[PDB]
Amino acid sequence: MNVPFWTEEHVRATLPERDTYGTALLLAGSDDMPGAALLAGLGAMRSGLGKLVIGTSENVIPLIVPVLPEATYWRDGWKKAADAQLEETYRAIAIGPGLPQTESVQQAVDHVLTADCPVILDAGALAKRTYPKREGPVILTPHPGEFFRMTGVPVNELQKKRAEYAKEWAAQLQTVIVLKGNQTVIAFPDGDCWLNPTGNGALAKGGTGDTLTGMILGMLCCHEDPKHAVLNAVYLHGACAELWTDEHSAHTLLAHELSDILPRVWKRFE
Amino acid sequence: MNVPFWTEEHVRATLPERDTYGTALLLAGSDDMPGAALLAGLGAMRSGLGKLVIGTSENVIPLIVPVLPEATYWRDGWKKAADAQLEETYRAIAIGPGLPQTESVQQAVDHVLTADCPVILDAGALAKRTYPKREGPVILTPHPGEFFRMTGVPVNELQKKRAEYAKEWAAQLQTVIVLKGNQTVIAFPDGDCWLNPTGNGALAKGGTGDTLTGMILGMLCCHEDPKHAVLNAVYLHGACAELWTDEHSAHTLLAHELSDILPRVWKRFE
Amino acid sequence: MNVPFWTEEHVRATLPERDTYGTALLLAGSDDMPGAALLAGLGAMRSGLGKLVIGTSENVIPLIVPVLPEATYWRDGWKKAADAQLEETYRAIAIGPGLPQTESVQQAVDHVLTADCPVILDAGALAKRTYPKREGPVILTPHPGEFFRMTGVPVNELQKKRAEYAKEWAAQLQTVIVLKGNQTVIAFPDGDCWLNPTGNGALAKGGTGDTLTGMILGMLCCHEDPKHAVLNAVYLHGACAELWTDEHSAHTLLAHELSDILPRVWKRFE
Amino acid sequence: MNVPFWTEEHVRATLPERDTYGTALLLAGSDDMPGAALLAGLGAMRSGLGKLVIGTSENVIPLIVPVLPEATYWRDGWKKAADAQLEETYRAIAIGPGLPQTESVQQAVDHVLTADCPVILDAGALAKRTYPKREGPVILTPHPGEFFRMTGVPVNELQKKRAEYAKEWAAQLQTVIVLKGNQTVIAFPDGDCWLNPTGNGALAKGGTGDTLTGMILGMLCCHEDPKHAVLNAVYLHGACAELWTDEHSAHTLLAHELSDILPRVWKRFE
Repeated sequence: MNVPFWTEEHVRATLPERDTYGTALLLAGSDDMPGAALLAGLGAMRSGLGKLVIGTSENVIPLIVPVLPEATYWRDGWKKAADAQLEETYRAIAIGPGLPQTESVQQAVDHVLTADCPVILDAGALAKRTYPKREGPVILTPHPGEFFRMTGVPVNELQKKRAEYAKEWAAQLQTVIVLKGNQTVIAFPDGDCWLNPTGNGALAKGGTGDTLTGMILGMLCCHEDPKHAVLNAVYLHGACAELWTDEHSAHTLLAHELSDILPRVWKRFE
Repeated sequence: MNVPFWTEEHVRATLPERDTYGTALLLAGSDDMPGAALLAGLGAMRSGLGKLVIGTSENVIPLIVPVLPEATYWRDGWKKAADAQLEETYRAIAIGPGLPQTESVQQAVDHVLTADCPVILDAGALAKRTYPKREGPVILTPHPGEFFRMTGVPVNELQKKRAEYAKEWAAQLQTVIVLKGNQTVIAFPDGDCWLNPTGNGALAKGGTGDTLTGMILGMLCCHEDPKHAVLNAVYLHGACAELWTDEHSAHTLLAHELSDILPRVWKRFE
Repeated sequence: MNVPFWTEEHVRATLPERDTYGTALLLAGSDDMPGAALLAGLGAMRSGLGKLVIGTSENVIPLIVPVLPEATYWRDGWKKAADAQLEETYRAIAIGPGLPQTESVQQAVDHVLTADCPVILDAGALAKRTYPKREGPVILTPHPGEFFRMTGVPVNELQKKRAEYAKEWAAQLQTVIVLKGNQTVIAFPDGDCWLNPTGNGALAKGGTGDTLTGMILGMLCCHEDPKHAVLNAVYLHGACAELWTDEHSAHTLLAHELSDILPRVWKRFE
Repeated sequence: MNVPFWTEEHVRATLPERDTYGTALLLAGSDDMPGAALLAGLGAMRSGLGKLVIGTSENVIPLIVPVLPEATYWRDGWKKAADAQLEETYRAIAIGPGLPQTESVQQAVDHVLTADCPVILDAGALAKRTYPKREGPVILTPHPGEFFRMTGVPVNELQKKRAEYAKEWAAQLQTVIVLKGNQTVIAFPDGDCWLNPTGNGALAKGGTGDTLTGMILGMLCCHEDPKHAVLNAVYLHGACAELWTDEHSAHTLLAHELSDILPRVWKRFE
């Protein structure tokens, strides 16, 4: 379909200066899958927000603090979000990393969507469903298996026509779809669509998607244009893996290290 | 008002040699806001004290130890301080980071103020109130929103005349006021007033104020002149952010890293 | 016996490219010996797997997360494995590091062996026993004392004829035996046998065997040939200690650092 | 008294090669003072032992594991040692860092002294007492205030004649005394006495003594001559502070960093 790449030149032209930067909400991490909250939290705080509130399970909080003492907490927030509309205003919200694929998580999604801000759905928050007309984009970040869960398009078919399917479903759902893989597709509901040119096989390991979700969350808080936030996050996330492989084997990357590398990588694009 | 900058030359002339160094008390961190205690604790121990006692909530202690095993503890100290005068002597005391804005915290402030040492109030310990005549300076570290809470001066007005307001209120309250922002103002109750020339937008993220409070606390323990301690802490805290941005994006700094950078930055001024 | 060395040339010829990478199961760590799970987990995730599930004791989970937030968990998995066959499919399984030498651990071994994948037994999972005919190699990683436990060959005798004993018992048991020591022996049940040429005395400290077990586990997930996975893991584990001693005393290595060094060492062999 | 310095030439001549290395027991860390166990544990494992068992309070264990996953544990060991003789054999034992100054700690000291190995007493294990004739040296590591507690020699008097007092009391008690300060004195019960030439004011902060105790413990496990172990530990501990101050301010060192620096410093003396 000749989908263009979001190139270095586009990144440089669109990344913000740091001369407020928003407050983000991260609804992530469960007793059974705690690490996703730390990964997404580090990605978000590394990515230019002003404040982060992590609504994680109570028993997950103590696992984050020593690594990310800059985050604050909404105790059992992802569970509380199932029961009522948020009362605080956030610049952007992410939900899903480390959450189970349950109806209660979808109830929290429904409540989060009544806020007027960009919302990211990932992992356990991804389901076959439709989305309400609202202010603010909804950004879905499926791996191909999650895309199958969302759409019924089998993975072996999806992978032959990734951009065509991503574009079709972004239009049908009226959501942004970041369809992960080699050459991640970023499809917008208005029909714009891009391929990401960065990254390598070092990213094909658990946790790298949690880091990406956090990076998007933070970038939404420092870019005025949420489209550029999404594109720049996907781009820089892959550029971190590429920097890693200059001196380290691609087999050996741990996701949290992408966050650790981002400071230097981002500097290069300023 | 032509407020002078506290310059490199002033810093070099006033930083102490390490040829006792005091015991500090840090009353910080609550179950709901734990990270502030780790941030302020690292800042304090990095800043030239001899010993640190952290009076944090019992459930916060285990979150600090693996990162800062050099600190010792007064279990639930900030809560116990509400009920009685301190029995141990400290070289300096800080109260507030990660504490709620409650009457019980003000009761602890009242008790801490009966000690004969410099005392720093930050975050939850900042309120609209007056201060008793005592030995030792009281040092307030408000962001503009906290200054509004203290004084009723709205933020949009404050920000047009920052040094004039800081100076006026330092005189009226007879406290030191470190009014944070770009060009942080350091106003003394005797009418001396300075602007800080260091820092950048990397500091505009949660946790950097907790780190600063700790840095002031530690510097009070190694400088004979508490005025120089405050000025040097504010200066070096900003100089750490500047060093960071040489090779890292200003969007990507985490507060704890200021503490990690301070060793090298301080060396340059010796 | 003229056993050949698995040399650099063999390593280079056999290490995989990262152009799925498997899901591994690690059954390790107990309340009394928790650290082995973190060591083996880091080794495994550093070594090219796609996903890691750690079946550790419930109280050990929170000790791993802040260091390795990329792992997921099967709560009390090593204990649950005593009662039933695994229902999920894994590319490879390791059992033993930090587990007690008990009958219940052997019950878990028996159940794990009904899976169709390579299985590694280490530490508490090593016992005097025989092994069922199955699909997938069984890989034993004894120190000489554990070899004595397995075979009744006293250590002072073993150490005079290490490769002869390792070869004899690999044949008799029909298992791979990685007999650790200076010049670790890798003996296969088909009679192939190699010596490892890398390593030094820095490895003669607690925890380095836990790291090795993890490294083998991960390498089994990215090599098509499990024999090459075992050989390359033993080789690279020793090569990490050698890199360490270039600028650091051999007395001072901590096992987890082998995992930290592996990224750079592996790169050199690509 | 013309006490000689233990110089670089002596260190080089006496440090061991790493071509067993012993199992050490560390009885340290209490709920109220947990960090000392992590500091002493890191120092010990960094210092050439083969295995470390940490007998700390149950609630302190989880605080050590993520930082030092190579250690194993004797749960509530320092408390259990009050009730009975040790049943396991250790190459060396340390007791005291982070322990209260109580009779129960002295009961544990009494029991530990029935073992046939070098024993180090520090911090809460230091008291006014005498010592039984035994195999293995007893090594006391007092700061001047602890020396006052041990002997009744006031600090202001002690500090005028440090080596004379240390020598006199080492002879009277028949213990090694490492009397800390600038120019730490190492006095042996046979009348040998040395001054340490390394170190600086960076060491005058909480936790550095816990690190030293651990370093001595580990060095006792890799030196055949326990006198050289003590001397080399004190020397290298100070040499780590000196390396630190080359690029970092002496005000800013954290004790755990001495352990982190030791690998490189030790290499220089090989």
